[PDB]
Amino acid sequence: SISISYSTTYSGWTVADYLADWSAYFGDVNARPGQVVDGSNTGGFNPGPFDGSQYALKSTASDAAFIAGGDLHYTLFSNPSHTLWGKLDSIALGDTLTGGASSGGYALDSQEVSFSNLGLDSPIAQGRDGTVHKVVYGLMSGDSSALQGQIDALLKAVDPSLSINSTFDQLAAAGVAHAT
Amino acid sequence: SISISYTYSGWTVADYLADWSAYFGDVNARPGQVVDGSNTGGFNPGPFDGSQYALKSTASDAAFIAGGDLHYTLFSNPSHTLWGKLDSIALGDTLTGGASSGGYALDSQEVSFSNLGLDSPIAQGRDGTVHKVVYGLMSGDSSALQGQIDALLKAVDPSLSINSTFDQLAAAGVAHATPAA
Ligand code: HEM
Ligand code: HEM
Repeated sequence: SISISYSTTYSGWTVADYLADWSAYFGDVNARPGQVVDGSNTGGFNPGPFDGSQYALKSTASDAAFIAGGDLHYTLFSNPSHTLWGKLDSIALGDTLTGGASSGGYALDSQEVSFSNLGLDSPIAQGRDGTVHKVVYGLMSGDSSALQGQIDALLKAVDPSLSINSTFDQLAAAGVAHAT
Repeated sequence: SISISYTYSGWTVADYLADWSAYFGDVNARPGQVVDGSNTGGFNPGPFDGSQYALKSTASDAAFIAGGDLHYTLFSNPSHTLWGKLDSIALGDTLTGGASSGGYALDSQEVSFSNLGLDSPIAQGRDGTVHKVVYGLMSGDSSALQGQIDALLKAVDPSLSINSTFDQLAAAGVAHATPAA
């Protein structure tokens, strides 16, 4: 079962509303006026250089960031070239990357929403057509549409009445979300 | 002006760069050689900017260091442009070290093209000169590199070219010697 944690800041928001906000902020700091862009520029694979238990990336337009967690691998120039594949267990979205290999992994300074126990598994054989690829490739430019479709399918698997249009409080009522 | 360093006394610039891109193209090019290279790569300290950009090869270990103030734009317009201060193209064979060591350095530094004065703005994009240099060398193609060296040693000496011996440039006060091991 997908498990979701969300800050109380978004208690009344739909999933699809929050992802639109995070994507807007990724594209433009002025989507959240008041914020300074000063996150120490880190990110990459942990441990890397091309495989890890996490892949993390922060916008350069803002300190919006994401952390993909699982068992991930990237092919570079090897056939299926430029494919991200493996197991995608979770996607955490928020503000500013901290940590890295030497602290036990990347974390977010402000973790806003986190989607976990995802069970996504894409094999190398599907190349860049794989789901894990599409999800994390979208997020690298702040495009949360591939992630959004996947959160939808997984919620409907828990309950065909839950969707990216359910608010986090409703998902919490459903036993799927947990407020933080 | 330019400064090179160099086993490579009789070689021309076009000669050494023909062999390296060959060994970068595959390990077949330098028979005897094997590959154990601890699979590095990246910006120092990165993710997308650094004082060095080291990149090992996949087929062999022929590998280059880019030295200076370098930047990669990713999705920032102009997208997927590497630009910045390209002050040296090291060109050794193995690309050891790291960011958390003191900088990248090849264990067998072969030829350091060392003061190139290449400086490209971001506004130029993929048409910039520092891009076409470093991206060429991403895959072996050292044509763009050689062209900029050709126009650089010609300001010091018009009769001198890239098809000239390595000692010819060192005897004129442009390069010195770095041994073998
Ligand atoms: C983290 C370290 C990474 C490095 C060093 C890297 C490097 C590169 C380079 C150098 C290219 C252009 C190569 C060329 O066309 O000559 C490229 C292309 C590409 N990369 Fe990566 N990449 C990385 C991570 C990723 C990740 C995580 C993804 C996907 C989630 C990704 C997806 C792609 C895609 C889709 C292309 C386009 C290839 C094409 O259009 O032919 N990259 N990458
Ligand atoms: C350092 C980490 C890097 C990452 C994460 C990365 C990632 C990517 C990605 C995701 C794409 C495809 C974007 C898309 O499909 O719309 C791409 C394309 C590209 N990358 Fe990068 N890259 C990296 C390093 C480099 C470097 C060092 C160079 C050049 C020296 C480079 C050159 C290119 C080029 C030229 C393209 C476009 C090729 C084309 O459109 O035909 N990349 N890269």
